[PDB]
Amino acid sequence: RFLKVKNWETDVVLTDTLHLKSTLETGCTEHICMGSIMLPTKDQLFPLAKEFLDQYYSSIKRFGSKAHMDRLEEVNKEIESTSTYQLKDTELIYGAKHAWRNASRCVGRIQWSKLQVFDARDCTTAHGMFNYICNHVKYATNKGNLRSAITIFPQRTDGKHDFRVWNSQLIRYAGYKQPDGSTLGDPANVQFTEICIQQGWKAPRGRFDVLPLLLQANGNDPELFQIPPELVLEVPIRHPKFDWFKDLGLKWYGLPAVSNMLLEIGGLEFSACPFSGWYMGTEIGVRDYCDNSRYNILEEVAKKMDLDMRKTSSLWKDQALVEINIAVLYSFQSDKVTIVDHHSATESFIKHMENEYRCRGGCPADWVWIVPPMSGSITPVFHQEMLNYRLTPSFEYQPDPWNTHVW
Amino acid sequence: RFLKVKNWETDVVLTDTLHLKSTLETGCTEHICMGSIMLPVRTKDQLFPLAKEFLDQYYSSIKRFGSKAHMDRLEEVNKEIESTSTYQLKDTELIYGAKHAWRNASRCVGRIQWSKLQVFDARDCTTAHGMFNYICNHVKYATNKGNLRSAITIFPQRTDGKHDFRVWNSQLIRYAGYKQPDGSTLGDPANVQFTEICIQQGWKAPRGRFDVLPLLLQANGNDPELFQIPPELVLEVPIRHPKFDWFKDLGLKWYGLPAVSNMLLEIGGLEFSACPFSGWYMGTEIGVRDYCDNSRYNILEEVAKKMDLDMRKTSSLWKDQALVEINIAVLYSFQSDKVTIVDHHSATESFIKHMENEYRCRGGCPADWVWIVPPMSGSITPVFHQEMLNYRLTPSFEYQPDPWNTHVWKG
Ligand code: HEM
Ligand code: HEM
Ligand SMILES: C[C@H](O)[C@H](O)[C@H]1CNc2nc(N)[nH]c(=O)c2N1
Ligand SMILES: C[C@H](O)[C@H](O)[C@H]1CNc2nc(N)[nH]c(=O)c2N1
Ligand SMILES: CCSCC(=N)NCCC[C@H](N)C(=O)O
Ligand SMILES: CCSCC(=N)NCCC[C@H](N)C(=O)O
Ligand SMILES: [Zn+2]
Repeated sequence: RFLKVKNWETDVVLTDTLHLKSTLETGCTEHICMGSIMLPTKDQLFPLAKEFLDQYYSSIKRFGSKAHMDRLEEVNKEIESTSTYQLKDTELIYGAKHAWRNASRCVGRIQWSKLQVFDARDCTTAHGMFNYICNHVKYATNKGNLRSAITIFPQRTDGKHDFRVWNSQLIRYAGYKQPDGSTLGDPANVQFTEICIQQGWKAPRGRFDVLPLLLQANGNDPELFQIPPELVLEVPIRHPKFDWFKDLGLKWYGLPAVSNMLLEIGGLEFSACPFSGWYMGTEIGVRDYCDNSRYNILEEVAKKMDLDMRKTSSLWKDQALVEINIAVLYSFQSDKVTIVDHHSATESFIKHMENEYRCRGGCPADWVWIVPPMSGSITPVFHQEMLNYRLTPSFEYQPDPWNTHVW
Repeated sequence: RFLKVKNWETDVVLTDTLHLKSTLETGCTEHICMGSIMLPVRTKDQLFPLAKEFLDQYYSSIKRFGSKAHMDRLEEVNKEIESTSTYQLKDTELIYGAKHAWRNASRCVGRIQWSKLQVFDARDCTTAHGMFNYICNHVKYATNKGNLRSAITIFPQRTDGKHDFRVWNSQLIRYAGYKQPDGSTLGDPANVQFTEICIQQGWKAPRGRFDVLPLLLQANGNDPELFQIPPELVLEVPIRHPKFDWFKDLGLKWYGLPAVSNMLLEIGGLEFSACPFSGWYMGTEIGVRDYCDNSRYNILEEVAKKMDLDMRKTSSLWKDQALVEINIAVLYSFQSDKVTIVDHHSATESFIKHMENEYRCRGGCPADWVWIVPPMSGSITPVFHQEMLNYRLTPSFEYQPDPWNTHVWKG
């Protein structure tokens, strides 16, 4: 019931008590560990509300005050009468910051308290959502000096009136099946590109087409909008020594903005809540460029470097991988777009972990996601034991809406 | 209950039923995952079920379940347990059991080979000098002049827990570590404690960077005794790089035979607390961890210096660049001297084939993702993209406390 985590590089031992406030379920049992699996009424709502308000008032040091008791009463009345309730601005801001604080898969949480929250609960239409999103994008991009942000659309009501951003990120490249048999662009986005085209998008059928937004307001059919091109900051990829690297024609976008998740605060569900930070280099260089199922560029880069590809043991994949990641970091830095390398990011998160153990008594962390997808053991997180558990407020996955939406 | 695991690169979905046969617990609950935690005297009453369970598995494996020979062996073990409170494995059951502990080892990426294990039965051993002889034979057989062969040597099982056989070394061959008065370490810092014990026991330490430790051996619960492995039996590889001629002047070498000697083998309820086993290396074990961990030989700085990398900013990825070159050097060196080694691409690809085959033939393959994925270049290996289920099957290899913490000294 009191848990120890050891760092095997420093022998530093931390005690976790925070997990005893864990609410949701991990997917594991005492017989089976599922730690590597990607996706493991009025009655229910009031304990959820109480639980959240109790943590809020405790956080502002007014636990058990008349203002605490009165708000609990007020929310209680509002649920009994309206079957839902409304968060105050202060509660909304706190809930969002804490959903990020609690995000066990995010290595960037040292920044959690600096989140800029945009309250879009007054939004009613898809055009309104489009306006709010462009403002988020411009505010967060900030001409390269990226700032964390979240934009929060109206909460779920009866689930017939859901706000959804159909895109998985605000900014992504299209993917196209070809006559050829191969795939043009980002293969991760093929099906959603199909949803766009069949809703009316004119696709330019290129390698790096920024997808249009597909926005659903109040449970209505979603609508298309193109993000103003001038708000989509992109970086051409060059290498500081390989002059030929630019010839690959590679680019990426500056703003990582996950848009398909659901924010749960005090039992309330915010199904459209796009949020954004800034990239750790490996995300693009290792995953987006090198996954066999993504742009899968390792072979081409290796060929240009004139490496011996005859045998896996020459570590040619590994050599090319490093150089690709050097090029990503270099290119963002040259153009002054915020980016973090995996050494600096993991080092930060270790400091965040210690802070959180000292000030909060724990920090839920999914080791499988936190350890970078290259050079794992030369980053300190590799040697850090982590406990994974589910605290609320939280960001949760949710079904893709085209599987659900009734047209 | 069927459990599905998905590969996110290939969209292959597999179905696990094997997990239903799981007995032991993981450390995880519905409320907490401890998947990254390194480490999360029996009764007659508890012994016969474990015996029975194991022998039902044995007799099923050989297609003789419910045979007269199966029933007779149950009755005989039952009677032996009641009369003597323990029981002896037949040779065949011991072989089968040891193979299966390997097969069930969820942190082992080398399991495609599980069926080819050479088992040396050392249950007639009575003394530390006897153990030493068994261990030299194992090292020489397994080395095979660089063409490595998997092997396990099995010493007598636990009885009352007061007469345990133990190998006090953590591997049969490992380098000494010496803490210096200035706080620096010479040699391998992982082995400082065990080295200090060896010196206290009377080993004359050469005190260099790569001194092969003496075997420290406990038989039948007695105080352990020191033995030097004959040097001619210790195959080592000097490390050089195919393109960088200064690489050899770092003075690096490593030993070719990895042989874990500190784990406990459980078969049918019985505890074999000395069962050293050995295979061959995957290159990253040496080039990533043994060489580049901060708490091990820690050579990354010195290497990147010699490479003239830009070291002022981590964002040049100098560490990642040096790491690759060291790993190329390790693999090149072993291959040039014809010592068995496997690269991390080749090993993980093999494991993925092994895992699929295991699902089809056995209904599962317990695997620990945290351990299986290599400590460099994770996502360009297919295992990174493979969902896995971790659970504990018997027979199994288990951790056990270090013997110097529990041993009752006789003097
Ligand atoms: C500010 C700089 C930030 C950095 C450097 C960062 C870093 C990362 C990284 C590397 C991942 C892994 C993503 C992947 O592998 O696909 C991740 C995941 C995640 N992050 Fe952050 N993050 C930042 C900001 C934020 C913000 C502002 C939020 C929420 C307000 C957030 C919440 C999450 C969540 C929920 C995940 C898991 C998403 C999923 O499961 O796909 N992050 N983060
Ligand atoms: C045939 C060649 C083999 C290869 C390539 C191989 C590969 C590996 C690797 C890379 C590890 C991780 C080691 C670490 O990080 O310290 C490991 C662990 C392990 N292997 Fe294998 N292995 C082989 C043979 C065997 C054999 C013969 C056995 C037993 C009969 C075995 C049982 C285990 C066990 C129990 C572990 C976990 C050790 C621990 O928890 O410290 N392996 N293996
Ligand atoms: C099967 C496995 O869980 C899957 O490949 C995970 C592993 N770790 C990850 N880690 C991060 N940060 N992002 C990912 O998409 C993944 N994928
Ligand atoms: C805390 C963490 O589990 C620890 O560093 C693990 C991670 N994965 C590992 N994987 C292997 N193969 N070997 C190890 O020693 C470790 N160390
Ligand atoms: C937006 C909250 S977390 C910020 C981040 N750094 N990454 C998010 C995911 C981006 C994805 N892995 C990609 O490579 O596009
Ligand atoms: C002996 C059974 S598993 C064989 C193996 N390939 N590795 C064992 C551990 C070796 C350790 N990592 C080292 O670097 O010495
Ligand atoms: Zn688990």
